[PDB]
Amino acid sequence: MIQAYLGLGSNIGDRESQLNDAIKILNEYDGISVSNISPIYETAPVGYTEQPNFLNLCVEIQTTLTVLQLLECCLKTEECLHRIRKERWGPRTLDVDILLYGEEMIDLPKLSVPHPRMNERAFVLIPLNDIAANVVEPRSKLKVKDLVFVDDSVKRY
Ligand SMILES: Nc1ncnc2c1ncn2[C@@H]1O[C@H](COP(=O)(O)CP(=O)(O)OP(=O)(O)O)[C@@H](O)[C@H]1O
Ligand SMILES: Nc1nc2[nH]c(SCc3ccc(Cl)cc3)nc2c(=O)[nH]1
Ligand SMILES: [Mg+2]
Ligand SMILES: [Mg+2]
Ligand code: NA
Ligand code: NA
Repeated sequence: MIQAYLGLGSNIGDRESQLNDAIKILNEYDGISVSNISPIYETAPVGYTEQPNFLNLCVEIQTTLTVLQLLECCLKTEECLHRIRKERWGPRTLDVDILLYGEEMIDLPKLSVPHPRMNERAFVLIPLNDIAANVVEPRSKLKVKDLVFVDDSVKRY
């Protein structure tokens, strides 16, 4: 059994309802059990143009799946929520990102864990800190509570 942490986002449709549906679907795969869920945060989009605000949260899971089996379940959940994938990035019904998989470091063409951007993202670290404050991020070797920083663009929803 491995303790893993997922980052969820939605910035189109009924964001909260899609996030709650996504959690229920994730928990329903064999080999995945949701053990904790952060508060929901409304977050300013980063890394792109002006876009609709996201709802983001993190989820703790207990899993017996390999990290690539877990990735398949995450992507399938996005498909269940009818995520659109066009030539350019745009708003999405659901994004399910693997943030941490135990203390493993995985670098494969289709998978990087810990997520390559998480340590510089308030929309990840703030909700992650609500449920994983003492979890070690194995690249930096810091606890999440030592990575998290204050960011006014992330607000409790
Ligand atoms: N830690 C991870 N979690 C989920 N997908 C990951 C991943 N690392 C790599 N990927 C790969 O990334 C591919 C594209 O996923 P997208 O969800 O479109 C990226 P995004 O989440 O919008 O950007 P972000 O990674 O900056 O958050 C997936 O098909 C998957 O194979
Ligand atoms: N707040 C926040 N910013 C994020 N940026 C990304 S990747 C680039 C990106 C892609 C499409 C759009 Cl429409 C906006 C930004 N993901 C998140 C997320 O989940 N939350
Ligand atoms: Mg993402
Ligand atoms: Mg993603
Ligand atoms: Na399950
Ligand atoms: Na790589």
